[PDB]
Amino acid sequence: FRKMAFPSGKVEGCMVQVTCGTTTLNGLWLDDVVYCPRHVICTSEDMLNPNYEDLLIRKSNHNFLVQAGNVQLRVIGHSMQNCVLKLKVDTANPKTPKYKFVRIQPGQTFSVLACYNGSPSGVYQCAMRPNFTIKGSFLNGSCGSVGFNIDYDCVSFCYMHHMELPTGVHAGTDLEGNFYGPFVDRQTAQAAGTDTTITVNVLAWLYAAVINGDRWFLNRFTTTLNDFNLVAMKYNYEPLTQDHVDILGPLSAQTGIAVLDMCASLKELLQNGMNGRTILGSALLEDEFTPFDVVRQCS
Amino acid sequence: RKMAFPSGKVEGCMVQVTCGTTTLNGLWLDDVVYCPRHVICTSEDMLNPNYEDLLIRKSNHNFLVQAGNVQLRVIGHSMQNCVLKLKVDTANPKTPKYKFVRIQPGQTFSVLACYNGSPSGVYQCAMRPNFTIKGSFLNGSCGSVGFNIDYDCVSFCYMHHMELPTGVHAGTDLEGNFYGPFVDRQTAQAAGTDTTITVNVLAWLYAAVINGDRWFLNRFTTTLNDFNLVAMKYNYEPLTQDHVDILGPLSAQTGIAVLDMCASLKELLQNGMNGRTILGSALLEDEFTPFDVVRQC
Ligand SMILES: *[C@](O)(C(=O)NCc1ccccc1)[C@H](C[C@@H]1CCNC1=O)NC(=O)[C@H](CC(C)C)NC(=O)OCc1ccccc1
Ligand SMILES: *[C@](O)(C(=O)NCc1ccccc1)[C@H](C[C@@H]1CCNC1=O)NC(=O)[C@H](CC(C)C)NC(=O)OCc1ccccc1
Repeated sequence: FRKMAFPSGKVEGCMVQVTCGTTTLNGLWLDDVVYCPRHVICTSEDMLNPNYEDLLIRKSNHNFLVQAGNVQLRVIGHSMQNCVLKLKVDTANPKTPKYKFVRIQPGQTFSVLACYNGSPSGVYQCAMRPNFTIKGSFLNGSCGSVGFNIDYDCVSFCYMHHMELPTGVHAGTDLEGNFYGPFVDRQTAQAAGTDTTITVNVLAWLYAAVINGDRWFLNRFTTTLNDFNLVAMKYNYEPLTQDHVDILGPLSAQTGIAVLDMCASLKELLQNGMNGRTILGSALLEDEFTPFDVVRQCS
Repeated sequence: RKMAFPSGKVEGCMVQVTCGTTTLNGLWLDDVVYCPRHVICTSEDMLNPNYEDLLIRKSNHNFLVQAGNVQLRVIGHSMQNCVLKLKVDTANPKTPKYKFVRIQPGQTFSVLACYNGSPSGVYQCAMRPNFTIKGSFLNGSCGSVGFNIDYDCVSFCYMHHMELPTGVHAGTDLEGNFYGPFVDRQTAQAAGTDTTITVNVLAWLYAAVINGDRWFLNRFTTTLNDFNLVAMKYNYEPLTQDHVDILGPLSAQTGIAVLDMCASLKELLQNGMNGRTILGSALLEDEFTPFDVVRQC
C-alpha cells in the first residue's frame, strides 16, 4: 500500500503569495477572498509575543501585496478570523473549485501541497497525530500551505500551515483559523503532548490485511469497547470513539469481521506481540492509513 | 516524507479512450492522444495479439475519446511500438511545456493514477533495477503516466500497461518501448531478480542524519571496492564514482564522507536493524534519489 496523495491541480489553481513588508508566505484564493496566516503582519520583533489586534489596526489594504505568480491582486478589505487573515480582493478566482472548510479529527489523513512563494513544490499525504501535530516536510517559506481531501468534485480544506515545533513536527490551523491542539502563533517554546498510536487506522490496516488474504491474527473471541479502550491505553494506543467504530463499518461489512472482534484480535497482538510473524509484509503495525485510504487503494 | 510533484499540469491532459468494451486512459497533448495500444484488444485477442493486424481493421470512428463531457473526434491514428497515437480535431489548450524522456533504473518519478480519464491519486515511484515499478494500480489504470517537472516543463517518462503476478507493475516510455523484458500480451510474466538501489539508500541514510538521527553511524570506513563486494553479495547495486560524486552535497552538508556512510550501510547489511527504525521505517528505503533528498532538505 502506497501513501497516495490526492491530485493537487484544483488546489494549485488557488495558491497565491501574500507579502507584508519583507515577510512573504502563501495564501489560498477562493472566490474573492485570500486566506493566510495572520503572522504575515508580524516583524521578527512582533513574533515573540505579538499583539495581533494592535498590529492589524496599523495596517491598511494598501500594505498587503497579493500576487498570483507575478500578477498583483488588489486587496479591497481585510479582517482577522482567529489565527487567519482574510483579504478581500477585487477579482474572483476563475479556478475556484467546489469547496468546503472542514475541521478534521486526529487520525484523519490529508494531502498537503507544499508551496514556497506561492509556487507549488510537491504534494504528500499526512496524518494528523493524536497530539495534533503532523510529520511533514515544511521549510522556511511554507507557511500558508494547505492540507485537503477531495470528495467527488469538492475540495475540503482542512489545514493551513503555521509553525514547526522544537521536535521537528508541524502545527497549524483549520481554514477558520483555529489551531489544531494547544498551540498558539507566537515564537515561543511550546511542547506537543506525548504522541500515541492511531488505533482506528491500525484496525483499518488489519482489515486491509484480511482483504488481501493475510489473516493469521484473527482469533475466536470478542471484547467490549470499554474493555478494549482500557487495555489499548496501557500500550499507548488511542481509545476508540463511536465515530471510529462507525467509519470501520464498510471494512467490517466487506470482510464479515465485526469491529469488536477485530479489536479482540488487536488486543491479542498488543498483549502477545507478533511472535516473529508479519502482517502485509511488515512486523510493524501501520497507523497512517485510514479506513477510507484502505478502501481507495483496494477498490 | 515521500513527495510527489504537483500533478495539475498532467491532470489537464488526461482523457478517456474507448474501443469496443475496453476503456482506459489517454494523454492529450496538443492535437494527439497517446494511449496503450491494447485498448484495441478483446478477450480473445489478448493472449497473442497481432497488433498491426488488429489495428489495420480499425477505423477512426472505432475510437471514442472523451475529455470530460466532450467527445473529441478522431481524425487519424498510428501506432508507435506499444503506444497508439490518436489525432483529434482540437488542440488541448491546457497542454504544458513538455518532453518525452526514457528514465534510467534508480531514477524516481511521480505517477498520476487515473481511472476513466479522471485523476484519482498521485504518488512517487522509482524505476527498479529490474525495470518494474512498485505502483498502486487497479483495473482501469492503464494509460496513467509518470513524470517529473523541471521549471515549467513536464518530462513524461512512463505509461502504465501491466501488473505482474507478484503485484509489481510494468509499462513503457512515451515512445511505446517497455521498460524491461515485458510484452503487452495477457500472460503471467516474471521479472529479473530485483536489487536494491544503493545510491538511494545512502541518500536516505543522509536524510535521516539531517533530521537528527544517527544511531546507525560508526567510526569505521571502507574502500569503494570493498563496499561494492559486500553490496553485491546482498543484491545491492554497485556504487559508482559518479554516485559518490552525486552524493557530495549531502556529504558536505553533514560532514560525513561518502565512504564513511558506506561503512555504516555495510554494518546494517551484515547485522540488520536489530529492531530499530530509521525515519520510521523497519527497512532500508531505496526510492529517494540524492536529488530528491537535497531538494527536500
Ligand atoms: C512560516 O512562518 C513561514 O514559512 N514563513 C515564511 C518565511 C520566509 C523566509 C524565512 C522564514 C519564514 C514558518 C514555517 C516554519 C519555518 C521552518 N519550518 C516551519 O514549518 N513559521 C514560523 O516561523 C513560526 C511563526 C510564528 C509566528 C508561529 N515560528 C516557528 O515555527 O517557531 C519555531 C521555528 C523552528 C524552526 C525555524 C523557524 C521557526
Ligand atoms: C490495463 O490494461 C487496464 O487498466 N485496462 C483497462 C481495464 C482493465 C480491466 C477491467 C476494466 C478496464 C491493465 C492494468 C492492470 C489491471 C490490474 N492492475 C493493473 O495494473 N493491464 C492489463 O490487464 C494487462 C494487459 C496486457 C494486454 C498488457 N494484463 C496484465 O496485467 O496481465 C497480468 C497477468 C497476470 C497473470 C496472468 C496473465 C496476465
